[PDB]
Amino acid sequence: VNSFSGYLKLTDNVYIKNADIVEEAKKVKPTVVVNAANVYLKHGGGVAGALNKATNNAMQVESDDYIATNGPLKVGGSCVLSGHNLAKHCLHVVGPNVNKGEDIQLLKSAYENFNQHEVLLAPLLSAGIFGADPIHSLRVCVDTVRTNVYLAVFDKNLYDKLVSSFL
Ligand SMILES: OC[C@H](Cc1ccc(O)cc1)Nc1ncnc2[nH]ccc12
Ligand SMILES: [Cl-]
Repeated sequence: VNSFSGYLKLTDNVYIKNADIVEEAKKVKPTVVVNAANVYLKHGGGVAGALNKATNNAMQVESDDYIATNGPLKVGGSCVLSGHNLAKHCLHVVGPNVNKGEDIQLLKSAYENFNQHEVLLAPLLSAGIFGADPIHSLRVCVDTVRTNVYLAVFDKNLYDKLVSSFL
């Protein structure tokens, strides 16, 4: 039993809700919140911009030190950093950004990072401003993640479309 509330159960391990991931993380304080990151951990917009803003830019400060030490992530890769005031940890995961011409096949690799964590609050990878089809991203999430994932979707029309189209 966990403290995630109001989710629709899609499969044995995947749950979905129309919600703002920032407001969800503040309420639940999950062990892990997933950020929709880029390789440079530059948290400018989308989920990344919103999560970083909620940390008062502490996420960005920590991320800049991470990059200065380690260099960029790989597309499909991840790193674990602090969750600041939002969660215990933030798993920064880089899905392919179709608006950069990146290979959508790497979306499965991106979701594989979730399997290293027993429970996660997460967005749909490569959705929103990353330019991928969210229906496909959900398909890949369900077919790749085996640990317990709570997917937040703030856009209602999208959420309703995702539920109503789910196979
Ligand atoms: O897949 C990630 C989606 C993409 C998206 C953006 C705009 C839309 O209208 C529909 C989808 N972004 C988010 N998902 C959950 N919480 C969020 N908080 C801030 C952004 C954000
Ligand atoms: Cl977005």
